[PDB]
Amino acid sequence: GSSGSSGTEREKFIVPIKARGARAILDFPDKLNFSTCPVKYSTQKILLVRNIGNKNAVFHIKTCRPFSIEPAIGTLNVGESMQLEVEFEPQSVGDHSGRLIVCYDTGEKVFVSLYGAAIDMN
Repeated sequence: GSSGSSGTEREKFIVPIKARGARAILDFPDKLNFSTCPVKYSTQKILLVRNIGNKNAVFHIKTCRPFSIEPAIGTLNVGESMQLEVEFEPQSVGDHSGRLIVCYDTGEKVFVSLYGAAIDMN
């Protein structure tokens, strides 16, 4: 009971009948698709983000190697964009997939699947 959850598929949350005031929201893709990259060598990519919310949004991403990005945290303002760098070096050859869990100041969470098929090309 206390500890032990069977497991349920994630469901896109939805706002109630009405919701006003002040809220922060960013623009993030469903997942990061990394084309055929080198296994040993490290891979990187740029992810643009434009503050869509109404007030200052504060997101804090957390990840670990081989998945690592920066700035792990930042503050975007409504009516502006930014660029986030994501570093990922698949030390092992094969298919690597993960998930970027973002943390908001208000108390929200995000899910962004990761990818980066590595090959022994070298």
